[PDB]
Amino acid sequence: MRDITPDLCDKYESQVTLLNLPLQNFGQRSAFWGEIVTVRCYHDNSKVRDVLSQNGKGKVLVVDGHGSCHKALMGDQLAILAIKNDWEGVIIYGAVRDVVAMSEMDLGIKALGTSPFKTEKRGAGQVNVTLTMQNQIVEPGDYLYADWNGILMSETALDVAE
Repeated sequence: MRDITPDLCDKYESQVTLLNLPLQNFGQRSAFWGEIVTVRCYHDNSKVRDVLSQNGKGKVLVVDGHGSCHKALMGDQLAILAIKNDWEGVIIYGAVRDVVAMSEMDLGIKALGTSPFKTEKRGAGQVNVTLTMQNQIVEPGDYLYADWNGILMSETALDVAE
């Protein structure tokens, strides 16, 4: 796959904002982009599963798990569901698990780290609310473009050469 953020910054410089988080790459797809859908939750991935069961074509799910890596918010089963529902990728401010299975999956996946522990689903969490991670705002409805070079946010959809 090819790099996409450098071309975006050079062409749409004034309309892009870097989202600066210390994330790692875990999916087979190194680049992914789309409209942002958000989830805010804490040691409970109920809403992560609810959202990923929805149609994700042209969307990127961004999950504010409060930066906690004590438990994983996404495993290989949720990644398989996101794929079946055509999600472009998922960004987890928190931990993921089953990283060897994720490396060969057709989904863009970035996350803060890993944790072999799963969460207890209790229906807690919020969907499509404004997020604040590392003092940076992330708005549902905006657009996000991510690759190994970084992540860029825009208010309107940008043309991606590819």
